[PDB]
Amino acid sequence: MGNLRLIGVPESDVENGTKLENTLQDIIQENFPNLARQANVQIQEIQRTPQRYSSRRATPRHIIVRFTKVEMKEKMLRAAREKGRVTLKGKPIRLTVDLSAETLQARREWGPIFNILKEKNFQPRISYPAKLSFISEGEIKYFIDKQMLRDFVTTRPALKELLKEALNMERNNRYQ
Repeated sequence: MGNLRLIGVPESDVENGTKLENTLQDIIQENFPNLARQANVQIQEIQRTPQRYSSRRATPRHIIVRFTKVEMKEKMLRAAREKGRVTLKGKPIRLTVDLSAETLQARREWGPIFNILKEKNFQPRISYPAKLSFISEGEIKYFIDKQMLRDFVTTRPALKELLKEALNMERNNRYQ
């Protein structure tokens, strides 16, 4: 599911799926010795893109890696950030992923709610994409959209007052 972007892999006439897979494994060993030792990396597919359409830019085409375990992919990214230097066969390369701007906006919207809950010993935590979860009265509650949070507070006046400013549900009668 989780897809990773590998940038800076030179091209070769003899390129083929098998060789590509070996390449990724090599990267792991070169920069992430820990990952290589574990040997718990399950890759589903590795291919070059665009396979049939030439790249408008003079730079080398990118390789897309699809990992079986989303968690595993995330770990790899973290490792790269820590090392500060990732190389393939001694040459410098870059490892990154594409993220949607919508996600960032969501986090900002939840900003007020998160901070207030922290102060009040609610233990607020955020999970990808932008789901809000926290512990209240001894039980764990999860909400995906701010709309849910509104429907929830209606039944606990204390909570409503605390979050009143966070949700800003006192501007326009209509939603959106």
